[PDB]
Amino acid sequence: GSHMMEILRGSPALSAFRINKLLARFQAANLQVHNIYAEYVHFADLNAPLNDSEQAQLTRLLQYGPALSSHTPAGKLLLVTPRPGTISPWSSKATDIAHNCGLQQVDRLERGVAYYIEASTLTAEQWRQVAAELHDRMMETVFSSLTDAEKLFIHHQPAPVSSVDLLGEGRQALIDANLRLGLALAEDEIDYLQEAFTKLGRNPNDIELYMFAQANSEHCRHKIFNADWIIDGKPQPKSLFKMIKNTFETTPDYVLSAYKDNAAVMEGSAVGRYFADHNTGRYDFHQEPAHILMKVETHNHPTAISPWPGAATGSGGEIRDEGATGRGAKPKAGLVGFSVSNLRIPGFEQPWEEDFGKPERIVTALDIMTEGPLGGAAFNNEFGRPALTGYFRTYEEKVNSHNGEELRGYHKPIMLAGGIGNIRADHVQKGEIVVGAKLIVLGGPAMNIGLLDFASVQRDNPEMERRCQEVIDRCWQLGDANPILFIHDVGAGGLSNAMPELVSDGGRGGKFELRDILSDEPGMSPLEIWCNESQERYVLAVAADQLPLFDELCKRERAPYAVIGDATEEQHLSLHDNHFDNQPIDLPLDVLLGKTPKMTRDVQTLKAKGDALNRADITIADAVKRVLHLPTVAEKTFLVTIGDRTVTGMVARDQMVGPWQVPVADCAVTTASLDSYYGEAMSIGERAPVALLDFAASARLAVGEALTNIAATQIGDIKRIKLSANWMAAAGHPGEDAGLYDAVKAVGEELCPQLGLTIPVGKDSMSMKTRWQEGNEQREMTSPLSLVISAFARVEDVRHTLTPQLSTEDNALLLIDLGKGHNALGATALAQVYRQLGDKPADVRDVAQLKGFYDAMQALVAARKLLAWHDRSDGGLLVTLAEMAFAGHCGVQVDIAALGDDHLAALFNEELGGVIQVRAEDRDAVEALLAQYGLADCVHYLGQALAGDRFVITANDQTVFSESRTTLRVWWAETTWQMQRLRDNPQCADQEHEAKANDTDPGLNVKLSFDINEDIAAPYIATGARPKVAVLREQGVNSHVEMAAAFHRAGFDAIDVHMSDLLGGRIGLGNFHALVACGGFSYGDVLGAGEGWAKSILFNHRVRDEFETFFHRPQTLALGVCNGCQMMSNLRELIPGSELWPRFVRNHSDRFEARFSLVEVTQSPSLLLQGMVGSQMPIAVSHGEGRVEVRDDAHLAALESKGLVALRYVDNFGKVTETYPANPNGSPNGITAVTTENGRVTIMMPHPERVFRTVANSWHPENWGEDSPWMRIFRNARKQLG
Ligand SMILES: Nc1ncnc2c1ncn2[C@@H]1O[C@H](COP(=O)(O)OP(=O)(O)O)[C@@H](O)[C@H]1O
Ligand SMILES: [Cl-]
Ligand SMILES: [Cl-]
Ligand SMILES: [Mg+2]
Ligand SMILES: [Mg+2]
Ligand SMILES: [Mg+2]
Repeated sequence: GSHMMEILRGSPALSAFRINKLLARFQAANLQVHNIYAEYVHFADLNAPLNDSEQAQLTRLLQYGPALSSHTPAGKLLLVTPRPGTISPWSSKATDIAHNCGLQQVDRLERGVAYYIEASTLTAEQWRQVAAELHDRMMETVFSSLTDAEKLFIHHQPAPVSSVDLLGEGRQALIDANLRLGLALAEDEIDYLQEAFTKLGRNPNDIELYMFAQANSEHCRHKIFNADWIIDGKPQPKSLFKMIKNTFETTPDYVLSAYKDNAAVMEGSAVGRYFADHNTGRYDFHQEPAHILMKVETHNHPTAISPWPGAATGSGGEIRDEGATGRGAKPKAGLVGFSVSNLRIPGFEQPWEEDFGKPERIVTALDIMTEGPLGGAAFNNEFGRPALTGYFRTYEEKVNSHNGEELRGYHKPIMLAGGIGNIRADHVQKGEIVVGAKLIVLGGPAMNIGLLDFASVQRDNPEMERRCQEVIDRCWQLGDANPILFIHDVGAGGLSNAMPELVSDGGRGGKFELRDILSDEPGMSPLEIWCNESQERYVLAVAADQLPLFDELCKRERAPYAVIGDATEEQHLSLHDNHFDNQPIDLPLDVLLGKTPKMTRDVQTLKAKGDALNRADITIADAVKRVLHLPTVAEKTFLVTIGDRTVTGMVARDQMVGPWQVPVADCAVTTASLDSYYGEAMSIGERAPVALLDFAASARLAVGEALTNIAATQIGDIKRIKLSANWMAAAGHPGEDAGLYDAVKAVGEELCPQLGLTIPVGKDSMSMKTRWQEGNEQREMTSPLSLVISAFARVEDVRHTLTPQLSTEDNALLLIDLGKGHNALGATALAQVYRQLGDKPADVRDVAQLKGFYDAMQALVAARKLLAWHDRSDGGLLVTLAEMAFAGHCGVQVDIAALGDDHLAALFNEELGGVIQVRAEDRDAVEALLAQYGLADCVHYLGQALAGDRFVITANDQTVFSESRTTLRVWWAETTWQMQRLRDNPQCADQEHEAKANDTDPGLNVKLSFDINEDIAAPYIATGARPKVAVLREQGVNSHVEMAAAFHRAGFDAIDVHMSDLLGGRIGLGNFHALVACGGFSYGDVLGAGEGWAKSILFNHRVRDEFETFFHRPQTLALGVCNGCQMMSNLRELIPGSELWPRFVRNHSDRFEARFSLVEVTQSPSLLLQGMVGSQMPIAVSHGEGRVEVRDDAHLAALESKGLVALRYVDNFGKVTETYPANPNGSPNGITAVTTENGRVTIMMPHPERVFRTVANSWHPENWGEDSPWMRIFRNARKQLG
């Protein structure tokens, strides 16, 4: 009706490398395309007119991104847009910016990509193939006109509820609905529904059946995990779930919550929890217990269909699980896992890989590993949690396993996302839901999502979830006045699961109004509103008298919320519809949550034969090369540098280790607070291919490896370590059900209670198989049983963590071989890379000795007797030693004669254990310590790390294997090289790869022009006079807490200043002498990073004036970091002395870069870098749009001549660099900070505030104390103010 759509043209959309890729793709499909050009195009659906000033504002909002060369359009237009009926996340954010800039006339903004294709005459046939290359069929459509985008904004009238005519047709009505709605109901569930509605005397509504079906799936009831079993004809006494709970019955130690919430909780440490007070707005430390929550989800089916959103919402859903623990809690750090079939990277096929086909309807393993990590990282980056540990396994082979010869793999992948958080002691327990409590949906509007498998295409808006987390944080930060009585995440089933679960958990019923739920799709039916799986939502209960407070909190964060119902004493569920004046749902809860009896699974053991490894084509040298090329083993950088590892300022140990930043850390460690050396650790263990031979061994190894990956961290009591067990299986596949029972028993009833390990959380995914028609033949690809164990623990001292970085001081390398010389080769990387399974796999060989291992390591860690540790896992001792030599950038000389005559088995078995490095003078003491724990016969002196490039393995006087360590390290890098090369700018991928081949690279290294231990602010702090700093944040910012903390340590009173506070008058910048614009992803970077934030200031004349006035005062200081640097660069019209500043645009890599980068401080006016000029030291970088862009060389030369460049990326050799990733973003002349003429304003891309604490620097010199060099910036600001 009365809307009108405006078209606004945008910038050129693809860089020269992406255009070439497209042209090459067209060439290789024999489509004669001579040229292709693309522009972004924007569509504004308007509800009232724009005046000229508004219109110019909207046009300006929509000019963003890198200044790529524009061209006059020519050839055939193909416009790609989101498909009609969908709203992109880009839309949600861009429209929020328009609204925050005072353009309420904009109902919605949407974007497309206009492609202009010049081709020979192409059949309509071939035009469709061109169009297919240019869009994602699961999310987008192609139009032939710009005006066709009107279809994206059509207003549809609400669809009414539909009843299913049980009373008029009998059981057939329920049968028909089952089919037509895809309810997947069993016979006995159809019976139950028939009887329930017969008793009620009325026809069920569609919404009620849908809801019921969502509540009664195998999964939502966990029928398998609660089933009775009979195994080989004997009834078993416990369900799988009871056997897991056995670990809690045996070891309840330190557990605060298990099996009754959205996450498990264990005891943490008493530390200073740092946040801004509700009454003052000032950041302060609050000394109190910070207890530790933990959870791990999977998202396997959606990732097979659309991997980017599948992975993104796997992380997003898990983050809501965390925030909705107890009465509200705070995510801290994440972990990520993938298992896929063989990559078969074009031009880099490996000799074990065979193409077995796949279903047409799923994506490939390569597409999952291309798009899926980017999705997981998009959510973690934009929400703001660091991703600090993970796994990635490839497996796809035709093997003689439990059910004979068949294809085993991961066409349906594992996509795993988990994390830890912190929680207050008084919020661990869910509160009572008082009768009459208000029932609220916190979060995003509902769309028709989760209802070609379009129903499995998810959608992520992380910035929305950050806004909600800020509200959750405000609530828990009120302590006793936290108004959240009860909270739950919204996930599977949408509100139709979440609301009834919330009321039911509190022993209440609810009454709801459909029309009070926020919706962005007015066409939706009641079923679609109630049951859709739209993201970034939470449900909670609050007392009516707390609404004004909750409203204030949400409005300050710009977090949408709706009060949608009231908790009732009666245990009934009612949903009313004010629009249709009727009652879509009217049910007793016991009807809905009544569910018929348990399952019995009556099953049989199948055990694989086992075939000795045929070693005809195997040599040691060839094996080394192959194994280094297995993705499971190979360097993981493509999965690591795409995800932030520094947000919060609490990351102590990330994946990257040492001066050469080699991703081999065995576990993650965070600090518990910004004022403590207590912390938390996370590790993973998994060994699925072993399950093709021995189900229970595979489970024991997952537990064992979690422990060996965590063991060189200072924990103490093994009972401190708590596990998530995520069970992936093809239930019903022959042999798999008995295997599953045996595996759960092996860990739940046996190994975990014996070791003293609790499993207080877990999940299950029980249809891990794919079937399709290939020739005329039915084909199937079935996963091994795949247990993933994640281990979580309180850490006693983060400073004492060891890594695989070898020292070349005089040393001894000692193998701890928990295999006890079994040296198994079955189901190893070695076997896999020669297309075999082998005979007998590794296993836990001696439970006492595994515990003894852990205890001995804990003793050695606490006594500081270890130089390094690296455990043995995929690729064996060979890979353990190789990875240590890579991390230490050195050689090894080791002898293996004591490990058996079979050198292949000694080097490549994947038995538990690993290598410790000790000082030579400590070898005897360490061996005696290990002997005290019962390990003497498992312990073997191997030799030593030596300076240089030789990787040497001997056995008596024979050389078993010898090769350049650089050669091995480059082979090991080739997979990440190839993935980066196909996914990112290939020039950057090549530069990064090639740098690894230069052994003379000295690694990160420091030069200091000042005393980093000299607190120049101390005389000021000692007065007790603390100037304020405005810690400025906009919606989506994430790095404000640690920014506050850095200024706090330098003597400031850090004030939380939201952009909403400046709009509402609750703060005025006239009361401040210092302001800092913080990092993150304001508005998700939509409309260009920092742009929405800056233009919200520029387009509100009052706030614009406020900023201009602050910056023109003679003594004020300002700092902009990351998103803040971008924001300040985007309103330089307000900042004196800033006329030569550049813009900050998409990195040359075309990828987010989370790096620990070397920079030098350069001479400039900057008052914040006084005393530091000439210093060189690393700094945290975490950005996608950090590349300095200038208008032309005139501009660059002027900026440089003016002397305003304050930081530059250098290589490890100390030279100013544009080579990647030493310069991570492509900025000319390495530029990454600039200042104004007077030196009072400085802006920079890297994050000094994330690394002001030495313990939070991924690598640093051993002689540093608590302060890193970057503390000096904050101290300089304090001293300058005087
Ligand atoms: N999917 C992933 N996402 C992020 N980090 C990962 C991922 N997979 C592996 N990593 C990290 O890369 C490094 C090497 O991984 P891997 O060799 O699987 O570990 P390990 O063999 O010690 O179990 C580790 O620091 C690990 O946390
Ligand atoms: Cl499925
Ligand atoms: Cl070092
Ligand atoms: Mg490994
Ligand atoms: Mg390891
Ligand atoms: Mg592992």
